[PDB]
Amino acid sequence: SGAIYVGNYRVVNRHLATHNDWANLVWEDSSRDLLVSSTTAQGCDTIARCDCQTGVYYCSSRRKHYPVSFSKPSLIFVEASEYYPARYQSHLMLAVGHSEPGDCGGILRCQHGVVGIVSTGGNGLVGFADVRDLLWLDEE
Ligand SMILES: CS(=O)(=O)N1CCC(O)CC1
Ligand SMILES: [Zn+2]
Repeated sequence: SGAIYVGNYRVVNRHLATHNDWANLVWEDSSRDLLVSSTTAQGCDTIARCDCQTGVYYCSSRRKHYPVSFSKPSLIFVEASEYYPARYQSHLMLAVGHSEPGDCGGILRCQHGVVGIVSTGGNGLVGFADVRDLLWLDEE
């Protein structure tokens, strides 16, 4: 589990979005595994605006943050998980690392701020849904 809180937005994995998220929907994209809902309180997070390929991510199934190198966001085939069938996921970054389903929502961060959240795992990789292209998160 986990979210990003920027301005009056809450960014979660689409597959972990609650009824309250869907009832306060701003934007959602199944192909990216992202959903954004509206918040009452202002968020603590700063979104990275950059093309870094190194950062640190939180792994809840290890209670640990790991430094990783990761691929640039791309359209990638993802094998079936407990929460999606096998499918193509867009805006996905991969790194070598540990990820189980419940690790979804862990933050990946670089020197510029939050890059994305854990979205995929298995076969010794961790996949992250990028948010650095969602410029509208930073205003309004
Ligand atoms: C219905 S779901 O959550 O998308 N998911 C489909 C693939 C299966 O491996 C687990 C269940
Ligand atoms: Zn960066």
